Amino acid sequence: MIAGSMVALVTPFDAQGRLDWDSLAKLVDFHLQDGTNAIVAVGTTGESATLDVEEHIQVVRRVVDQVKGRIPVIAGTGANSTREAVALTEAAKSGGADACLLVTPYYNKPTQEGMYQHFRHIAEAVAIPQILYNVPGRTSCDMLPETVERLSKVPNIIGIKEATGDLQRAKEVIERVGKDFLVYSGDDATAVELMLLGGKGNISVTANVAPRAMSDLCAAAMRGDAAAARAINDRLMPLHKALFIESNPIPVKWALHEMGLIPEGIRLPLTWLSPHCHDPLRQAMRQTGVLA
Amino acid sequence: MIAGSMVALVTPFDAQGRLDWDSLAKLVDFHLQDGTNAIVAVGTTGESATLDVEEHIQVVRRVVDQVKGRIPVIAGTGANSTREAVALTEAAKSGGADACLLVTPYYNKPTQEGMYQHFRHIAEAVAIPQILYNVPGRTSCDMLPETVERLSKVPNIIGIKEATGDLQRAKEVIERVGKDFLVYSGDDATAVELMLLGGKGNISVTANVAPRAMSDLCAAAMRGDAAAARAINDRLMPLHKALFIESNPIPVKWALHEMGLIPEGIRLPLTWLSPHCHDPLRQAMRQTGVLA
Repeated sequence: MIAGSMVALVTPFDAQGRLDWDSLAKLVDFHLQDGTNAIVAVGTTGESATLDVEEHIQVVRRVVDQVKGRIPVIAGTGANSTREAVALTEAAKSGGADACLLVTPYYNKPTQEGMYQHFRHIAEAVAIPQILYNVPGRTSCDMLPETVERLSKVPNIIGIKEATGDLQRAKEVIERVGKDFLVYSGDDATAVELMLLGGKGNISVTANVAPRAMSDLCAAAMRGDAAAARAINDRLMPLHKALFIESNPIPVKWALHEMGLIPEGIRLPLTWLSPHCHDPLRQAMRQTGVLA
Repeated sequence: MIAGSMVALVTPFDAQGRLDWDSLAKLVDFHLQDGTNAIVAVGTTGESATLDVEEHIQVVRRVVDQVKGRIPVIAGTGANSTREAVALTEAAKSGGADACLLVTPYYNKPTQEGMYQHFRHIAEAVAIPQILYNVPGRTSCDMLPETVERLSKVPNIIGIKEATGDLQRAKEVIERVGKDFLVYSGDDATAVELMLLGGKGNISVTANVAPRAMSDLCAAAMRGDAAAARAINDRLMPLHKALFIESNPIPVKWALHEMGLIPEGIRLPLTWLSPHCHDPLRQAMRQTGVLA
Protein backbone atom coordinates (compact mmCIF):
# COMPACT_ATOMS: atom_id res chain seq x y z
CA MET A 1 0.00 0.00 0.00
CA ILE A 2 0.92 3.69 -0.46
CA ALA A 3 1.38 5.83 2.66
CA GLY A 4 3.81 7.35 5.15
CA SER A 5 7.19 8.89 4.32
CA MET A 6 7.73 9.05 0.58
CA VAL A 7 10.87 10.63 -0.83
CA ALA A 8 10.58 12.81 -3.90
CA LEU A 9 13.91 11.60 -5.27
CA VAL A 10 16.53 13.81 -6.92
CA THR A 11 18.02 12.32 -10.11
CA PRO A 12 21.87 12.88 -10.11
CA PHE A 13 23.97 14.22 -12.99
CA ASP A 14 27.76 14.13 -13.40
CA ALA A 15 29.73 17.31 -14.12
CA GLN A 16 29.15 17.35 -17.90
CA GLY A 17 25.40 16.62 -17.73
CA ARG A 18 24.81 12.84 -17.99
CA LEU A 19 23.05 10.46 -15.59
CA ASP A 20 25.08 8.86 -12.80
CA TRP A 21 23.64 5.35 -12.33
CA ASP A 22 26.11 4.61 -9.55
CA SER A 23 24.73 7.40 -7.44
CA LEU A 24 21.07 6.73 -8.10
CA ALA A 25 21.82 3.25 -6.81
CA LYS A 26 23.45 4.72 -3.71
CA LEU A 27 20.45 6.93 -2.96
CA VAL A 28 17.99 4.06 -3.39
CA ASP A 29 20.15 1.94 -1.11
CA PHE A 30 20.25 4.84 1.34
CA HIS A 31 16.48 5.29 1.59
CA LEU A 32 15.89 1.57 1.40
CA GLN A 33 17.95 1.28 4.55
CA ASP A 34 17.05 4.30 6.69
CA GLY A 35 13.29 3.63 6.61
CA THR A 36 11.67 5.32 3.59
CA ASN A 37 8.17 3.99 2.72
CA ALA A 38 8.12 4.81 -0.99
CA ILE A 39 9.94 6.56 -3.78
CA VAL A 40 8.66 9.28 -6.09
CA ALA A 41 11.11 8.87 -8.96
CA VAL A 42 11.37 11.47 -11.75
CA GLY A 43 9.17 14.13 -10.14
CA THR A 44 9.62 17.86 -9.72
CA THR A 45 12.44 17.19 -7.35
CA GLY A 46 13.56 14.50 -9.79
CA GLU A 47 14.06 17.34 -12.25
CA SER A 48 11.69 15.84 -14.84
CA ALA A 49 11.39 19.07 -16.87
CA THR A 50 14.91 18.65 -18.25
CA LEU A 51 14.73 14.89 -18.83
CA ASP A 52 14.70 13.02 -22.14
CA VAL A 53 11.83 10.61 -22.85
CA GLU A 54 14.35 7.78 -22.92
CA GLU A 55 16.07 8.99 -19.76
CA HIS A 56 12.66 8.98 -18.10
CA ILE A 57 11.93 5.24 -18.37
CA GLN A 58 15.61 4.26 -18.08
CA VAL A 59 15.25 5.56 -14.50
CA VAL A 60 11.81 4.46 -13.33
CA ARG A 61 12.93 0.99 -14.39
CA ARG A 62 16.34 1.09 -12.70
CA VAL A 63 14.81 2.02 -9.30
CA VAL A 64 12.07 -0.61 -9.43
CA ASP A 65 14.81 -3.06 -10.37
CA GLN A 66 16.88 -2.13 -7.34
CA VAL A 67 13.94 -2.05 -4.92
CA LYS A 68 13.17 -5.73 -5.36
CA GLY A 69 9.62 -4.61 -4.71
CA ARG A 70 10.50 -4.02 -1.06
CA ILE A 71 8.93 -0.59 -1.45
CA PRO A 72 6.42 1.07 -3.83
CA VAL A 73 7.69 3.21 -6.69
CA ILE A 74 5.61 6.27 -7.69
CA ALA A 75 6.60 7.84 -11.00
CA GLY A 76 5.93 11.37 -12.16
CA THR A 77 4.18 11.47 -15.54
CA GLY A 78 2.22 14.71 -15.52
CA ALA A 79 2.34 16.98 -18.57
CA ASN A 80 0.38 20.12 -19.48
CA SER A 81 -0.87 18.25 -22.55
CA THR A 82 -3.51 15.51 -22.20
CA ARG A 83 -1.70 13.47 -24.83
CA GLU A 84 1.86 13.33 -23.45
CA ALA A 85 0.28 12.90 -20.03
CA VAL A 86 -1.24 9.63 -21.25
CA ALA A 87 2.00 8.71 -23.04
CA LEU A 88 4.40 9.26 -20.12
CA THR A 89 2.01 7.28 -17.90
CA GLU A 90 1.84 4.33 -20.33
CA ALA A 91 5.61 4.36 -19.93
CA ALA A 92 5.75 4.30 -16.11
CA LYS A 93 3.31 1.37 -16.18
CA SER A 94 5.66 -0.57 -18.49
CA GLY A 95 8.77 0.29 -16.53
CA GLY A 96 7.16 -1.37 -13.51
CA ALA A 97 5.84 1.59 -11.51
CA ASP A 98 3.14 0.87 -8.94
CA ALA A 99 1.31 4.19 -9.26
CA CYS A 100 1.70 7.64 -10.84
CA LEU A 101 1.94 11.21 -9.62
CA LEU A 102 0.45 13.67 -12.13
CA VAL A 103 0.73 17.44 -11.85
CA THR A 104 -2.22 19.66 -12.74
CA PRO A 105 -1.61 21.31 -16.13
CA TYR A 106 1.03 24.20 -15.97
CA TYR A 107 1.39 27.36 -18.31
CA ASN A 108 -1.96 26.90 -19.97
CA LYS A 109 -4.23 27.42 -16.84
CA PRO A 110 -7.26 25.07 -17.55
CA THR A 111 -10.82 25.53 -16.72
CA GLN A 112 -11.82 23.49 -13.67
CA GLU A 113 -13.99 21.59 -16.14
CA GLY A 114 -10.86 21.18 -18.21
CA MET A 115 -8.88 19.76 -15.35
CA TYR A 116 -11.63 17.23 -14.76
CA GLN A 117 -11.78 16.12 -18.40
CA HIS A 118 -7.99 16.05 -18.46
CA PHE A 119 -7.51 13.63 -15.56
CA ARG A 120 -10.62 11.54 -16.28
CA HIS A 121 -9.38 10.66 -19.76
CA ILE A 122 -5.91 9.73 -18.44
CA ALA A 123 -7.57 7.42 -15.89
CA GLU A 124 -9.50 5.50 -18.57
CA ALA A 125 -6.48 5.10 -20.85
CA VAL A 126 -3.92 3.62 -18.49
CA ALA A 127 -4.86 1.09 -15.82
CA ILE A 128 -2.68 2.11 -12.88
CA PRO A 129 -3.31 4.06 -9.67
CA GLN A 130 -2.93 7.80 -10.12
CA ILE A 131 -2.11 10.46 -7.59
CA LEU A 132 -3.26 14.01 -8.32
CA TYR A 133 -0.71 16.74 -7.60
CA ASN A 134 -1.86 20.28 -6.82
CA VAL A 135 0.63 23.14 -6.66
CA PRO A 136 -0.46 26.62 -7.90
CA GLY A 137 2.87 27.90 -6.64
CA ARG A 138 4.34 26.42 -9.81
CA THR A 139 1.50 25.77 -12.24
CA SER A 140 -0.30 29.19 -12.05
CA CYS A 141 -3.22 26.70 -11.42
CA ASP A 142 -5.37 25.85 -8.46
CA MET A 143 -7.51 22.77 -8.56
CA LEU A 144 -10.39 23.63 -6.24
CA PRO A 145 -11.87 21.14 -3.70
CA GLU A 146 -15.05 20.68 -5.78
CA THR A 147 -12.95 19.59 -8.74
CA VAL A 148 -11.10 17.29 -6.37
CA GLU A 149 -14.23 15.67 -4.92
CA ARG A 150 -15.43 15.12 -8.43
CA LEU A 151 -12.25 13.34 -9.57
CA SER A 152 -11.72 11.33 -6.37
CA LYS A 153 -14.66 9.37 -7.62
CA VAL A 154 -12.93 8.14 -10.79
CA PRO A 155 -11.90 4.41 -11.07
CA ASN A 156 -8.12 4.44 -10.74
CA ILE A 157 -7.42 7.80 -9.14
CA ILE A 158 -6.41 6.98 -5.58
CA GLY A 159 -5.26 10.23 -4.01
CA ILE A 160 -3.86 13.74 -4.05
CA LYS A 161 -0.59 15.48 -3.19
CA GLU A 162 -1.50 18.86 -1.65
CA ALA A 163 1.18 21.54 -1.79
CA THR A 164 -0.69 24.80 -0.99
CA GLY A 165 0.50 24.51 2.61
CA ASP A 166 -2.93 25.82 3.57
CA LEU A 167 -4.23 23.50 6.30
CA GLN A 168 -7.81 24.68 5.97
CA ARG A 169 -7.61 23.51 2.32
CA ALA A 170 -6.54 20.04 3.48
CA LYS A 171 -9.43 19.65 5.77
CA GLU A 172 -12.18 20.70 3.37
CA VAL A 173 -10.73 18.07 1.07
CA ILE A 174 -10.56 15.25 3.61
CA GLU A 175 -14.13 16.26 4.36
CA ARG A 176 -15.32 16.18 0.74
CA VAL A 177 -13.57 12.96 -0.34
CA GLY A 178 -14.24 9.35 0.77
CA LYS A 179 -12.69 7.16 3.46
CA ASP A 180 -10.24 5.43 1.11
CA PHE A 181 -9.20 8.37 -1.10
CA LEU A 182 -5.76 9.38 0.12
CA VAL A 183 -4.59 12.92 0.81
CA TYR A 184 -0.80 13.37 1.03
CA SER A 185 1.36 16.36 1.93
CA GLY A 186 3.31 18.49 -0.53
CA ASP A 187 4.53 21.12 1.92
CA ASP A 188 7.28 19.65 4.18
CA ALA A 189 6.78 22.42 6.72
CA THR A 190 3.14 21.56 7.45
CA ALA A 191 3.03 17.85 6.61
CA VAL A 192 2.79 16.79 10.25
CA GLU A 193 -0.48 18.59 10.93
CA LEU A 194 -1.92 17.55 7.60
CA MET A 195 -1.47 13.96 8.76
CA LEU A 196 -2.83 14.67 12.23
CA LEU A 197 -5.97 15.83 10.42
CA GLY A 198 -6.37 12.57 8.54
CA GLY A 199 -3.54 12.63 6.05
CA LYS A 200 -1.86 9.41 4.98
CA GLY A 201 1.64 10.57 4.09
CA ASN A 202 4.17 13.18 3.07
CA ILE A 203 5.74 13.33 -0.42
CA SER A 204 8.87 14.84 1.11
CA VAL A 205 11.86 16.81 -0.11
CA THR A 206 13.74 17.00 3.22
CA ALA A 207 13.52 13.21 3.38
CA ASN A 208 16.29 13.38 0.75
CA VAL A 209 18.85 14.38 3.34
CA ALA A 210 17.05 12.94 6.39
CA PRO A 211 14.91 9.89 5.42
CA ARG A 212 15.00 8.13 8.78
CA ALA A 213 13.75 11.14 10.78
CA MET A 214 10.91 11.58 8.31
CA SER A 215 9.84 7.93 8.65
CA ASP A 216 9.67 8.34 12.39
CA LEU A 217 7.77 11.62 12.08
CA CYS A 218 5.14 10.05 9.81
CA ALA A 219 4.67 7.13 12.15
CA ALA A 220 4.08 9.36 15.17
CA ALA A 221 1.58 11.47 13.19
CA MET A 222 -0.48 8.70 11.56
CA ARG A 223 -0.81 7.10 14.98
CA GLY A 224 -2.16 10.33 16.41
CA ASP A 225 0.91 10.80 18.57
CA ALA A 226 1.04 14.55 17.90
CA ALA A 227 3.28 14.96 20.95
CA ALA A 228 6.11 13.09 19.23
CA ALA A 229 5.32 14.13 15.66
CA ARG A 230 6.00 17.77 16.52
CA ALA A 231 9.12 17.08 18.59
CA ILE A 232 10.87 15.78 15.48
CA ASN A 233 9.36 18.34 13.15
CA ASP A 234 10.91 21.08 15.27
CA ARG A 235 14.39 19.60 15.14
CA LEU A 236 13.92 19.53 11.36
CA MET A 237 12.33 22.95 10.90
CA PRO A 238 15.76 24.51 10.28
CA LEU A 239 16.08 22.06 7.42
CA HIS A 240 12.58 22.46 5.96
CA LYS A 241 13.28 26.16 5.31
CA ALA A 242 16.89 25.87 4.20
CA LEU A 243 16.04 23.42 1.40
CA PHE A 244 13.96 26.09 -0.36
CA ILE A 245 16.36 28.97 0.34
CA GLU A 246 16.41 28.80 -3.47
CA SER A 247 13.94 26.94 -5.77
CA ASN A 248 13.68 23.18 -5.25
CA PRO A 249 15.64 21.09 -6.08
CA ILE A 250 18.61 23.45 -6.35
CA PRO A 251 19.25 23.43 -2.57
CA VAL A 252 18.57 19.76 -1.78
CA LYS A 253 20.82 18.72 -4.66
CA TRP A 254 23.67 20.69 -3.06
CA ALA A 255 23.12 19.21 0.40
CA LEU A 256 23.14 15.73 -1.15
CA HIS A 257 26.49 16.47 -2.79
CA GLU A 258 27.79 17.75 0.53
CA MET A 259 27.04 14.43 2.18
CA GLY A 260 29.02 12.72 -0.59
CA LEU A 261 26.00 11.01 -2.17
CA ILE A 262 25.66 12.87 -5.52
CA PRO A 263 28.06 14.75 -7.84
CA GLU A 264 27.85 18.47 -8.60
CA GLY A 265 25.51 18.50 -11.57
CA ILE A 266 22.21 20.12 -12.48
CA ARG A 267 20.71 20.97 -15.93
CA LEU A 268 19.90 24.37 -17.40
CA PRO A 269 17.70 26.32 -16.64
CA LEU A 270 18.20 25.19 -13.03
CA THR A 271 21.61 26.30 -11.73
CA TRP A 272 23.94 25.37 -8.85
CA LEU A 273 23.32 26.82 -5.36
CA SER A 274 24.52 30.45 -5.29
CA PRO A 275 27.48 30.98 -2.87
CA HIS A 276 25.06 33.42 -1.29
CA CYS A 277 23.17 30.48 0.19
CA HIS A 278 26.06 28.13 1.29
CA ASP A 279 26.66 29.14 4.89
CA PRO A 280 22.92 29.46 5.69
CA LEU A 281 22.30 25.93 4.42
CA ARG A 282 25.47 24.25 5.61
CA GLN A 283 24.75 25.49 9.13
CA ALA A 284 21.29 23.96 9.07
CA MET A 285 22.64 20.50 8.14
CA ARG A 286 24.82 20.90 11.22
CA GLN A 287 22.03 22.11 13.49
CA THR A 288 20.23 19.03 12.18
CA GLY A 289 22.88 16.35 12.74
CA VAL A 290 23.32 15.42 9.08
CA LEU A 291 26.70 17.13 9.14
CA ALA A 292 29.27 18.07 11.79
CA MET B 1 11.96 46.63 -37.65
CA ILE B 2 9.30 44.28 -36.33
CA ALA B 3 6.76 46.53 -34.63
CA GLY B 4 3.11 47.47 -34.30
CA SER B 5 0.00 45.37 -34.49
CA MET B 6 1.24 41.79 -34.25
CA VAL B 7 -1.17 38.90 -34.01
CA ALA B 8 -0.73 36.10 -31.55
CA LEU B 9 -2.32 33.86 -34.13
CA VAL B 10 -4.60 31.00 -32.92
CA THR B 11 -4.13 27.52 -34.46
CA PRO B 12 -7.26 25.97 -36.02
CA PHE B 13 -8.43 22.43 -35.27
CA ASP B 14 -11.48 20.59 -36.55
CA ALA B 15 -14.18 19.09 -34.33
CA GLN B 16 -11.99 15.96 -34.10
CA GLY B 17 -8.86 17.84 -33.04
CA ARG B 18 -6.83 17.73 -36.28
CA LEU B 19 -5.34 20.91 -37.80
CA ASP B 20 -7.36 22.76 -40.44
CA TRP B 21 -4.99 23.99 -43.16
CA ASP B 22 -8.00 25.50 -44.95
CA SER B 23 -8.58 27.81 -41.96
CA LEU B 24 -4.97 28.78 -41.22
CA ALA B 25 -4.71 29.98 -44.82
CA LYS B 26 -7.71 32.24 -44.39
CA LEU B 27 -6.59 33.66 -41.04
CA VAL B 28 -3.33 34.51 -42.79
CA ASP B 29 -5.10 36.20 -45.73
CA PHE B 30 -7.32 38.05 -43.28
CA HIS B 31 -4.41 39.61 -41.38
CA LEU B 32 -2.47 39.95 -44.62
CA GLN B 33 -5.20 42.01 -46.28
CA ASP B 34 -6.21 43.89 -43.07
CA GLY B 35 -2.68 45.08 -42.31
CA THR B 36 -1.23 43.17 -39.34
CA ASN B 37 2.47 44.02 -39.04
CA ALA B 38 3.62 40.52 -38.12
CA ILE B 39 2.26 37.08 -37.27
CA VAL B 40 3.24 35.09 -34.19
CA ALA B 41 2.55 31.41 -34.78
CA VAL B 42 2.66 28.71 -32.11
CA GLY B 43 2.55 31.06 -29.12
CA THR B 44 0.35 30.70 -26.04
CA THR B 45 -2.68 31.68 -28.17
CA GLY B 46 -1.51 29.18 -30.77
CA GLU B 47 -1.93 26.43 -28.16
CA SER B 48 1.82 25.77 -28.19
CA ALA B 49 1.59 23.40 -25.24
CA THR B 50 -0.45 20.73 -27.06
CA LEU B 51 1.39 20.38 -30.37
CA ASP B 52 3.80 17.47 -31.15
CA VAL B 53 7.10 19.12 -32.49
CA GLU B 54 6.28 17.60 -35.77
CA GLU B 55 3.05 19.54 -35.66
CA HIS B 56 4.81 22.67 -34.52
CA ILE B 57 7.34 23.06 -37.74
CA GLN B 58 4.63 22.02 -40.07
CA VAL B 59 2.52 24.93 -38.87
CA VAL B 60 5.40 27.44 -39.14
CA ARG B 61 6.27 26.22 -42.66
CA ARG B 62 2.79 26.66 -44.19
CA VAL B 63 2.49 30.11 -42.64
CA VAL B 64 5.96 31.18 -43.80
CA ASP B 65 5.15 29.62 -47.15
CA GLN B 66 2.07 31.77 -47.49
CA VAL B 67 3.32 35.06 -46.08
CA LYS B 68 6.05 34.73 -48.66
CA GLY B 69 8.39 37.30 -47.13
CA ARG B 70 5.84 40.14 -47.12
CA ILE B 71 5.70 40.64 -43.35
CA PRO B 72 7.70 39.12 -40.45
CA VAL B 73 6.75 35.66 -39.21
CA ILE B 74 7.60 35.07 -35.55
CA ALA B 75 7.63 31.58 -34.09
CA GLY B 76 6.91 30.66 -30.48
CA THR B 77 9.76 28.39 -29.36
CA GLY B 78 10.20 28.44 -25.57
CA ALA B 79 10.56 25.32 -23.43
CA ASN B 80 11.38 25.13 -19.72
CA SER B 81 14.23 22.79 -20.62
CA THR B 82 17.12 24.65 -22.23
CA ARG B 83 17.91 21.59 -24.32
CA GLU B 84 14.31 21.38 -25.52
CA ALA B 85 14.43 25.09 -26.37
CA VAL B 86 17.42 25.17 -28.72
CA ALA B 87 15.69 22.25 -30.40
CA LEU B 88 12.55 24.22 -31.16
CA THR B 89 14.39 27.37 -32.19
CA GLU B 90 16.64 25.32 -34.47
CA ALA B 91 13.40 23.94 -35.92
CA ALA B 92 11.71 27.34 -36.30
CA LYS B 93 14.81 28.69 -38.00
CA SER B 94 14.84 25.83 -40.31
CA GLY B 95 11.32 26.61 -40.99
CA GLY B 96 11.92 29.92 -42.61
CA ALA B 97 10.82 31.96 -39.59
CA ASP B 98 12.31 35.43 -39.20
CA ALA B 99 12.59 35.52 -35.37
CA CYS B 100 11.58 33.58 -32.29
CA LEU B 101 9.50 34.43 -29.26
CA LEU B 102 10.82 32.66 -26.18
CA VAL B 103 8.89 32.46 -22.90
CA THR B 104 10.71 32.23 -19.54
CA PRO B 105 10.95 28.61 -18.15
CA TYR B 106 7.45 27.88 -16.67
CA TYR B 107 6.77 25.55 -13.66
CA ASN B 108 10.43 24.74 -12.84
CA LYS B 109 11.03 28.27 -11.37
CA PRO B 110 14.53 29.42 -12.43
CA THR B 111 16.71 31.91 -10.46
CA GLN B 112 17.34 35.22 -12.24
CA GLU B 113 20.85 33.91 -12.93
CA GLY B 114 19.57 30.64 -14.35
CA MET B 115 17.09 32.55 -16.48
CA TYR B 116 20.07 34.57 -17.75
CA GLN B 117 22.33 31.62 -18.66
CA HIS B 118 19.25 29.94 -20.18
CA PHE B 119 18.65 32.69 -22.73
CA ARG B 120 22.29 33.40 -23.58
CA HIS B 121 22.81 29.72 -24.24
CA ILE B 122 20.00 29.78 -26.77
CA ALA B 123 21.10 33.10 -28.32
CA GLU B 124 24.61 31.64 -28.59
CA ALA B 125 23.35 28.35 -30.11
CA VAL B 126 20.89 29.41 -32.83
CA ALA B 127 21.76 32.25 -35.22
CA ILE B 128 18.33 33.89 -35.32
CA PRO B 129 16.79 37.01 -33.72
CA GLN B 130 15.10 36.24 -30.43
CA ILE B 131 12.43 38.11 -28.47
CA LEU B 132 12.12 37.47 -24.72
CA TYR B 133 8.76 36.74 -23.07
CA ASN B 134 7.89 37.67 -19.49
CA VAL B 135 4.44 36.60 -18.26
CA PRO B 136 4.43 35.65 -14.53
CA GLY B 137 0.72 34.93 -14.27
CA ARG B 138 1.20 31.87 -16.47
CA THR B 139 4.68 30.75 -15.52
CA SER B 140 4.87 31.27 -11.74
CA CYS B 141 8.33 32.82 -12.25
CA ASP B 142 9.40 36.32 -13.09
CA MET B 143 12.23 38.05 -15.04
CA LEU B 144 13.19 41.10 -13.02
CA PRO B 145 13.94 44.22 -15.14
CA GLU B 146 17.42 43.91 -13.70
CA THR B 147 17.84 40.65 -15.70
CA VAL B 148 16.29 41.90 -18.90
CA GLU B 149 19.00 44.61 -18.69
CA ARG B 150 21.87 42.10 -18.72
CA LEU B 151 20.20 40.18 -21.54
CA SER B 152 19.72 43.21 -23.85
CA LYS B 153 23.49 43.34 -24.30
CA VAL B 154 23.57 39.94 -26.05
CA PRO B 155 23.89 39.79 -29.88
CA ASN B 156 20.70 38.27 -31.38
CA ILE B 157 18.24 39.07 -28.61
CA ILE B 158 16.34 42.12 -29.78
CA GLY B 159 13.36 42.69 -27.53
CA ILE B 160 10.94 41.49 -24.92
CA LYS B 161 7.24 40.72 -24.80
CA GLU B 162 6.40 42.18 -21.39
CA ALA B 163 3.10 40.74 -20.21
CA THR B 164 2.79 41.71 -16.53
CA GLY B 165 0.43 44.52 -17.50
CA ASP B 166 2.27 46.58 -14.90
CA LEU B 167 2.94 50.03 -16.33
CA GLN B 168 5.78 50.81 -13.89
CA ARG B 169 7.57 47.60 -14.87
CA ALA B 170 7.37 49.03 -18.39
CA LYS B 171 8.52 52.53 -17.37
CA GLU B 172 11.36 50.55 -16.09
CA VAL B 173 12.44 48.14 -18.71
CA ILE B 174 12.30 50.92 -21.33
CA GLU B 175 14.46 53.11 -19.11
CA ARG B 176 17.10 50.39 -18.63
CA VAL B 177 17.53 49.31 -22.29
CA GLY B 178 18.84 51.00 -25.42
CA LYS B 179 16.50 52.29 -28.14
CA ASP B 180 17.49 49.41 -30.43
CA PHE B 181 16.14 46.92 -27.89
CA LEU B 182 12.38 46.85 -28.43
CA VAL B 183 9.76 46.44 -25.73
CA TYR B 184 6.43 44.88 -26.79
CA SER B 185 3.11 44.73 -24.93
CA GLY B 186 1.76 41.31 -24.01
CA ASP B 187 -1.38 42.69 -22.42
CA ASP B 188 -3.99 44.10 -24.81
CA ALA B 189 -5.94 46.25 -22.38
CA THR B 190 -2.94 48.41 -21.46
CA ALA B 191 -0.82 48.04 -24.62
CA VAL B 192 -1.80 51.58 -25.65
CA GLU B 193 -0.13 53.28 -22.69
CA LEU B 194 2.98 51.13 -22.88
CA MET B 195 3.58 52.35 -26.43
CA LEU B 196 3.04 55.94 -25.38
CA LEU B 197 5.90 55.34 -22.90
CA GLY B 198 8.34 54.29 -25.62
CA GLY B 199 7.02 50.86 -26.51
CA LYS B 200 7.18 49.69 -30.09
CA GLY B 201 4.29 47.27 -30.68
CA ASN B 202 1.70 44.90 -29.21
CA ILE B 203 1.82 41.15 -29.71
CA SER B 204 -2.01 41.17 -29.46
CA VAL B 205 -4.89 38.68 -29.07
CA THR B 206 -7.69 41.11 -29.83
CA ALA B 207 -6.08 41.51 -33.27
CA ASN B 208 -7.38 38.02 -34.16
CA VAL B 209 -10.95 39.34 -34.32
CA ALA B 210 -10.31 43.03 -35.04
CA PRO B 211 -6.99 43.40 -36.92
CA ARG B 212 -7.72 46.66 -38.73
CA ALA B 213 -8.70 48.52 -35.56
CA MET B 214 -5.53 47.30 -33.81
CA SER B 215 -3.30 48.70 -36.54
CA ASP B 216 -5.06 52.06 -36.19
CA LEU B 217 -4.56 51.94 -32.41
CA CYS B 218 -0.88 50.99 -32.68
CA ALA B 219 -0.15 53.62 -35.33
CA ALA B 220 -1.71 56.57 -33.48
CA ALA B 221 -0.11 55.49 -30.21
CA MET B 222 3.30 55.28 -31.87
CA ARG B 223 3.09 58.71 -33.53
CA GLY B 224 2.04 60.46 -30.35
CA ASP B 225 -1.74 60.77 -30.73
CA ALA B 226 -2.40 60.06 -27.07
CA ALA B 227 -5.95 61.43 -27.42
CA ALA B 228 -6.60 59.38 -30.57
CA ALA B 229 -4.99 56.20 -29.17
CA ARG B 230 -6.90 56.17 -25.88
CA ALA B 231 -10.14 56.94 -27.79
CA ILE B 232 -9.66 53.82 -29.91
CA ASN B 233 -8.68 51.74 -26.89
CA ASP B 234 -11.69 53.03 -24.95
CA ARG B 235 -13.84 51.91 -27.90
CA LEU B 236 -12.25 48.42 -27.70
CA MET B 237 -12.15 47.75 -23.94
CA PRO B 238 -15.32 45.63 -23.70
CA LEU B 239 -13.66 43.32 -26.24
CA HIS B 240 -10.26 43.17 -24.44
CA LYS B 241 -12.15 42.12 -21.32
CA ALA B 242 -14.41 39.64 -23.10
CA LEU B 243 -11.45 37.88 -24.75
CA PHE B 244 -10.12 36.93 -21.32
CA ILE B 245 -13.39 35.99 -19.63
CA GLU B 246 -12.24 32.40 -19.43
CA SER B 247 -8.57 31.60 -19.61
CA ASN B 248 -6.66 32.29 -22.91
CA PRO B 249 -7.21 30.82 -26.41
CA ILE B 250 -10.67 29.62 -25.28
CA PRO B 251 -12.63 32.98 -25.63
CA VAL B 252 -10.95 34.11 -28.86
CA LYS B 253 -11.83 30.91 -30.67
CA TRP B 254 -15.37 31.07 -29.89
CA ALA B 255 -15.24 34.54 -31.40
CA LEU B 256 -13.45 33.37 -34.53
CA HIS B 257 -15.89 30.49 -35.07
CA GLU B 258 -18.75 32.98 -34.81
CA MET B 259 -17.14 35.07 -37.56
CA GLY B 260 -16.86 31.80 -39.44
CA LEU B 261 -13.09 31.93 -39.69
CA ILE B 262 -12.29 28.63 -37.66
CA PRO B 263 -13.78 25.22 -36.70
CA GLU B 264 -15.17 24.48 -33.38
CA GLY B 265 -12.07 22.66 -32.15
CA ILE B 266 -9.79 23.19 -29.15
CA ARG B 267 -7.39 20.64 -27.60
CA LEU B 268 -7.54 19.41 -23.99
CA PRO B 269 -6.92 20.23 -21.22
CA LEU B 270 -8.53 23.36 -22.66
CA THR B 271 -12.38 23.34 -23.05
CA TRP B 272 -14.74 25.15 -25.49
CA LEU B 273 -16.17 28.42 -24.13
CA SER B 274 -18.65 27.48 -21.41
CA PRO B 275 -22.35 28.44 -22.05
CA HIS B 276 -22.49 31.30 -19.52
CA CYS B 277 -19.84 33.30 -21.39
CA HIS B 278 -21.64 33.25 -24.76
CA ASP B 279 -23.80 36.38 -24.63
CA PRO B 280 -21.38 38.61 -22.73
CA LEU B 281 -18.87 38.01 -25.53
CA ARG B 282 -21.36 38.01 -28.41
CA GLN B 283 -22.59 41.40 -27.31
CA ALA B 284 -19.04 42.72 -27.01
CA MET B 285 -18.22 41.66 -30.57
CA ARG B 286 -21.40 43.52 -31.55
CA GLN B 287 -20.95 46.53 -29.27
CA THR B 288 -17.58 46.96 -30.96
CA GLY B 289 -18.55 46.31 -34.59
CA VAL B 290 -17.06 42.97 -35.68
CA LEU B 291 -20.38 41.14 -35.51
CA ALA B 292 -23.80 42.18 -36.77
